[PDB]
Amino acid sequence: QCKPNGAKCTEISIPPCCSNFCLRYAGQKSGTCANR
Repeated sequence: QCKPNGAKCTEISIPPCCSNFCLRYAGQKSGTCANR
């Protein structure tokens, strides 16, 4: 309802995602809001 599914995450940026995930991990510099 708030997730874009197919977006990117970063150390300084993150999408809303109410059901999906944000791959803003400590070992990543470009994640992705997607469904689990």
